[PDB]
Order: sequence, then structure tokens, then C-alpha cells
Amino acid sequence: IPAFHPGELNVYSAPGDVADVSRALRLTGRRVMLVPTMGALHEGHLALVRAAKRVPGSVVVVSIFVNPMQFGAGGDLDAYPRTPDDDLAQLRAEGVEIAFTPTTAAMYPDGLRTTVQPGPLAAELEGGPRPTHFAGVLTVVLKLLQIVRPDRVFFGEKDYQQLVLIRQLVADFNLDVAVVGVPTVREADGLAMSSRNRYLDPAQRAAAVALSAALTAAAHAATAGAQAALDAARAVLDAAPGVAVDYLELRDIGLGPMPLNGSGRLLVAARLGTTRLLDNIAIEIGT
Amino acid sequence: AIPAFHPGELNVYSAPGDVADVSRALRLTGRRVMLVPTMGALHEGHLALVRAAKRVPGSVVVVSIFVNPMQFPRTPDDDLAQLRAEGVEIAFTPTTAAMYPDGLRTTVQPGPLAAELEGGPRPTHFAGVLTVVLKLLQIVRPDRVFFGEKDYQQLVLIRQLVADFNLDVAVVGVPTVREADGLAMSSRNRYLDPAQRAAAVALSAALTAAAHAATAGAQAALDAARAVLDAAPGVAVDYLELRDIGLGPMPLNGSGRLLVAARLGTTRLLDNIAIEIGT
Ligand SMILES: COc1ccc2[nH]c(C(=O)NS(C)(=O)=O)cc2c1
Ligand SMILES: COc1ccc2[nH]c(C(=O)NS(C)(=O)=O)cc2c1
Repeated sequence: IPAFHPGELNVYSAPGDVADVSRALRLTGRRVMLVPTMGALHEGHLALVRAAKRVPGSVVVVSIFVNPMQFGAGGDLDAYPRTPDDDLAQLRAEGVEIAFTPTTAAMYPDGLRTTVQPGPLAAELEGGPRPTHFAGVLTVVLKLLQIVRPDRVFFGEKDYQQLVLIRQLVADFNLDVAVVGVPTVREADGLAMSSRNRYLDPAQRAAAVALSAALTAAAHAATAGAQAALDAARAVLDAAPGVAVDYLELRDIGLGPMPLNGSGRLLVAARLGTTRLLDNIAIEIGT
Repeated sequence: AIPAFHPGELNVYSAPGDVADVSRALRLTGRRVMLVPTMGALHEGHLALVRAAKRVPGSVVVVSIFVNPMQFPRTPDDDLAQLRAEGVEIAFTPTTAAMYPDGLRTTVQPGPLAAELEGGPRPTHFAGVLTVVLKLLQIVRPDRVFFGEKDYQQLVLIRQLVADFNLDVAVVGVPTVREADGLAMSSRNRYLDPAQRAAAVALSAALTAAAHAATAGAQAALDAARAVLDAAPGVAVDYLELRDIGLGPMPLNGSGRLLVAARLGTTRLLDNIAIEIGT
């Protein structure tokens, strides 16, 4: 064990440091809560923290790591916002006791060797054009789950496909951890929190509202069925200035089929200039 | 003498004079007279008007029942059982002759809004509605009168009636009562076969979707509504219009009202909803 000063933010770099300290708190009967982030924290992140925080006797581990494996190449990796400064101050403000900030060398000392192969879900939606994206995410998440060994792990529903693949990872490998999805934190107009938002000029920031509006429209249109919930989304996206829709898709909650159903999930991906915005909502199909 | 009035029971008057003497006698005893005008065939929409009128401290409730033959289907004993079961104390149920003893002589001519929307098919309908509501107001002299939001063009015309003629009555508009799938209640609903009944869901769906799309602005809202109407078979949309809440031209942002009207077979349906543009 290295130092753990309780009630204070404790920052570890080494997997073995966070692992030892984690394992120690797990005996003293505290409950290890893990919030995996790529940093550049926003209110969405803090909701995850706060939800972690509200677990009786929780000790909250925020991991901060920009996983080069879920990226390209790609274009993604050198772009991704990096502000450990703010990130760590926000965590201190929130009363988070551990930040785990590993080096790429310490996570990947053997490069990409043993990895997680996701199911067929991972080739769809966001995995369509990014076929190794989810393998990266799941490999890093498994490794964090192994290093920290939490009781519970907290993700947003912003990345809803990731959250399902994570529930799969956890079921398929018999991981002893509860996955907590946390409803998406939204701007005042409805724009889903994202680090990727900073890269929207005013004009785009204003057109961006169209995603949350289309989806909230379809969830109310849905009493009249799937076609009308879809047509209602599409109509709003259409009415909106330089939103180019990648996809708009209605699925079941586990991102399978989508029956004549009630409960489903509506997912949109769109570009505003160069900025790719994702969003999704619970939909109950009415007729 | 004042007509017999038994507190706590449903006292029915057909005579305009009788109900006038009762309400004026009641106003002086410290009751606040609330009017709920209806055309009978009472549904949950009416009982919600009633419940709103009931909850005013010291309210006495007058529910008029009167089929206007001047504005554009009888169940007298059941209607009265529903009122009794709401704890209404007055039902006013005039004949045509009692209300129009001289036929149609003096009438209310509405302003130009009576000519729009629902006044397109029926050009004289709101003349008839304003004439009987003005007369109901002078007979009963209520402190407050309660109308559903269902017929929103009508409610706006009533508020204009009241302002224009310096009527000293509060107009209260009560949010539309809907079925479980959101179909605005109406007595026409029971005429729809299962196919039409199912397609009819699309008026409310349209309007709710519009109201949520509205954060993306006025055009998104309309396009949302229309997309949902376009997904329904056998729904012939007579209009779909967004207006300010007084039914003038929709202003660039801020509060508004989305209205629709449609034919499903022989049955003409309407609905409307609050809109906040940029919300
Ligand atoms: C609770 O609501 C929200 C809203 C937006 C969110 N974005 C992210 C995120 O980017 N996570 S990561 C692991 O850094 O890629 C989480 C999240 C949660
Ligand atoms: C409170 O919600 C509602 C919903 C539907 C309604 N319809 C009527 C109605 O038909 N009134 S009438 C024929 O002019 O007497 C009132 C009403 C109220």
C-alpha cells in the first residue's frame, strides 16, 4: 500500500498503487465506485460522480485515461481535449477521493496483445465505419475493472451503445460488478453534454439543439407508432441548419431488434461541420 | 318569493327567472357562483370543469345544460345523476322557448376571429355560441365561468366577448381531458370504428411532438406535427395552425398555440396545445 489520505483527493498513476489502495479500502468495508472517464470533465461526468458518491460508504475512483486503442488514426487521438488541471480540481471540489491517471506505457507495456473481441453489436451503429473502436473501449474497461475491482461502475446513457456492450462484457465474462447507467445530463435547451460540444461555433451550437428536439418529439409522437415517432424525428432534423444525419435508428433497449414494441431506444448520430454529435432517448411505442 | 333551494342537493331549474333569483339570493349569502355551461351528454371533460369550479372556496356550482340550435344527443336523467354525483347544487336546463321567446332578434356579432379556423366550414357558429353564453352570463351572473381548452378558438372568443362588453366575470379555461392514449375527449369519439379510433391518436401525438420539437423553433414544430399526421391513414387534416395564445399571428419566439382539425370518415376532430418557441 502507498498513502491514502481520506477525505482528500489521492492521485495514483501506477496500476499497482491504485490496485493495492483499492483492495485495502475493500477490506475496511468501503464500497469502491468506478467512474471511467477520458478526462475533460463536464457536468455529465459529475453526475456520474455524484451518483457514485451517493452510495453508502462509497469510495469513488475516477479514472482518467485517453485510451489510444478505441481511437484512430482515425483522426481522433491527438485531438481529444486534455485538461488534467481542471479535471482534478473539479474532482477535489466533488469530494472524490481517488483519481487514477495511468500512463499509456503502464496500460499497454506489451502494445495490443491479448484483447476483448465484442459481439456483433460492435460492428453496428458507431462500429459501422470504426470496426475496432469497441474492442478498444472494452479492453480498456476490462482492464480498469481488473485494476480497481469496484462494486459498481458508472456510465452515461449518452454513449448508449457502449453501455450495452459493457453490460455484455460484464455478463459474458462473469464480472462481479454492477453496471450503473446514469441518464444523460443535458444543456438548458436539451443538448446532451459532450466534450465534443466545445468544437461547435455559435451557429452550430444553436443548430445542435435539433438532436434532443427530434428525439423528444419522436418520444411524444410514438403513441401513434414507430413510423410516426421516426417521421417526427426526421422532420425536426430536416428543419435544422447544417445538421447532416449519419443515422437515425429505432431499436430495442438492448440494441437488438425493435418489436411492434413498447419500450425501445431511439439513436441519432449527426455532423455539424466536422463535429459529430451523438444522442439517444427511451421511446415507448404506443399503438 | 325566491324559488325553493335545498343546499347540498341538485336543484334543477328550467326557468331563466328562477335560476336568476336563486343565484342572486346565493351571491348575497356569501356564496361565489361558478358557471359551467354545457350542451349535455356529459363526459369526464365536463366533470373536470365542475371539479375546478367546486374547488373555489364557498363556490356554488351552476351547470347549464342547453342544446343551442343557433350553434352547430339527449340523456337528461343520466346527466343529472353525474352532477348529483359531483355534488353540483344547480342544474339550469332551459327550453328553446325560454331562452329564445322572441326567436333570434338581438344577437352578438363576434370580431373577425370568428371567421377563421372553425368559422371556415361553420361561418355563423360562434355568433350562436357567444349569444347563448352572454345570455347565460346575464341569467346566472357568475363570479367565474369555466370552459375547456378543447375548443380553444371558442375560449378566446369568449374572453374577447367578456372584455369587449365589460362583463365582470372571470373566464377560467381548464386543460383538456384526454383518453389514456391522449385523444382529446369528445362525445364524437364513440362514433369512430376501431380503425379510425386508432388513427385518431395522431392528432394528440402530432401536437405533443410539435410541443417538444419547439426548442428547435416554429418550423420544426410544424414539420414534426405534420410528419405525425402524414403517418395516419384516413385522417383528412382541415388545418394545422400555429398562433399566439390569443390566436393572432405567431410571434417570432415566446408563447403560442398549435391548433389542428381533421375528418375521419364523417367525424370531425379538433385538438390544440400550448407551444413555447425556443422551448
Ligand atoms: C450523465 O450524463 C453524461 C453526459 C455526457 C457524458 N459524456 C460522457 C463521456 O464522454 N464519458 S467518457 C468515458 O469520457 O467518454 C459521459 C457522460 C455522461
Ligand atoms: C376539460 O376538458 C374538456 C374536454 C372536452 C370538452 N368538451 C366540452 C364540450 O363539449 N363542451 S360543450 C358541448 O360546449 O358543452 C367540454 C370539454 C372539456
